[PDB]
Amino acid sequence: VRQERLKSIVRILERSKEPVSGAQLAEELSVSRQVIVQDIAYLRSLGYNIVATPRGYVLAGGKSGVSRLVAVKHAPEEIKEELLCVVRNGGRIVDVIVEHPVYGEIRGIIDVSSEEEVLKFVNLMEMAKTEPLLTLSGGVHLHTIEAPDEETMERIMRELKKKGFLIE
Amino acid sequence: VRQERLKSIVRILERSKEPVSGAQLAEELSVSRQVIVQDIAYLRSLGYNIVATPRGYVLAGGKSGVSRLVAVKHAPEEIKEELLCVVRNGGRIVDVIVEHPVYGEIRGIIDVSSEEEVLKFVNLMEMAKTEPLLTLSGGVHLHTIEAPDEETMERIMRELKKKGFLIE
Ligand SMILES: O=C(O)c1cccnc1
Ligand SMILES: O=C(O)c1cccnc1
Ligand code: PRO
Ligand code: PRO
Ligand SMILES: [Fe+2]
Ligand SMILES: [Fe+2]
Repeated sequence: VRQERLKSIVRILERSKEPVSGAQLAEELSVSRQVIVQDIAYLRSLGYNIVATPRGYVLAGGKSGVSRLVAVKHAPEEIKEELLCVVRNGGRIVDVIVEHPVYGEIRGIIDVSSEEEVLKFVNLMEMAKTEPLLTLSGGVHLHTIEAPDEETMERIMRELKKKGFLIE
Repeated sequence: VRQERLKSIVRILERSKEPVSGAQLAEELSVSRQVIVQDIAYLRSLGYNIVATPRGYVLAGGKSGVSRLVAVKHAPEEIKEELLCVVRNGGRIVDVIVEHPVYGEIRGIIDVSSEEEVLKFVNLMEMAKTEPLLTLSGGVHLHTIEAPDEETMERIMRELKKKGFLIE
C-alpha cells in the first residue's frame, strides 16, 4: 500500500507539466499532505531528486554517467552531421575545446542533447559574423561527450570513427 | 643611519639580477644578518614586496593601478599597430574578449607590456593555422587595458581613438 502510493507519486511527477503541490498529491492519493511530506523525504533518501518550489514539487534529472574527451576534425559545414551523429546515439555534446597556439585552450559551451537543439544550434552558427571555434584551429578540435554508460560512448565513438571524424 | 641602510637594501634589490641572501646584505652593509632580517620585516610593513626564496630575497612588483575595458575593431593585420600603441603609452594589454553570438564571451590571455612582448606575440599569431579571436567576431572585440593612473588610460584612449580603433 505504501509502495503503491510511492510509485504513484513518482508517476505523477514524470508526466505533470507544472509543479504539483503537496496538497495536490494529498487530494489525488487520499492521504493527508503531512503523509505526502513524509513520502517525499523517503523518496529522496532513495535516490530521487524532488525539489520543492513555491508552486509545488518537481522531479529533476541528475544521476549522470560517463563522459569522454574526443578528438575530431571537420569543416564548419560538417557541424550538423557530427552533432546529429552524437545525439542520435544517445550522447550529449557538452562543449568544444580548441587548442589555440597563442591563447592555449579555448572553450565553447554547446550542451546539445536532442535533435531540436542541434538545429537551433546549427541555425545560430550559420548566421553572419558567427564562426565556429574550429576556424581558429585549422579544423582540429575537441569535444566533451557525455553518455549513460561506457557502452554508449564506444557506440558513439564507433559512429564518429566510421563517419571519419576521429583523430586516430 | 637606519634610514640609509633601509634605502641601500632596496637599492641592492632593484639592480641585482639574482636573489640576494640575507647573509649577502649583512656583509655588504656591515650589520648582522639578524639586523637585516628585522629591516626586511620593516620594509614590507612599509609597502615593499620582498619575498624570501631558497637563494635569497627578491623585490617583486605589484602596487597595481587602474584598468579599463576598451571596445575596438580592426583586422588581423592591425594587431601590431594597436598593441605597440598601448604599450608605448605605458599601458599593458591584459587580454582580448570577443562576444560570440553562439558561445557568448570568449577570452584570450595577452599580458603584453613591452615592445619585445608585442613582437613575440605578433610573430606567434602570424603563423599558420593560428587566427586571432576577432575573426570569430567580424573584427569587433574588447581589450582589458591596465595603466598606472587614470590619466595614462585617457592618454592611451586618446591615441587609440585618433588612430581609429575605438568603438564610439
Ligand atoms: O565551434 C566549433 O568549432 C564547433 C561547434 C560545434 C561542433 N563542432 C565544432
Ligand atoms: O585575438 C585577437 O583577436 C587579438 C589579439 C591581439 C590584439 N587584438 C586582437
Ligand atoms: O516503489 C518504490 O519504492 C520505488 C520508488 C518509486 C518508484 N519505485
Ligand atoms: O628610507 C626609507 O624608509 C624608504 C624605504 C627604502 C627607500 N626609502
Ligand atoms: Fe565538432
Ligand atoms: Fe585588438
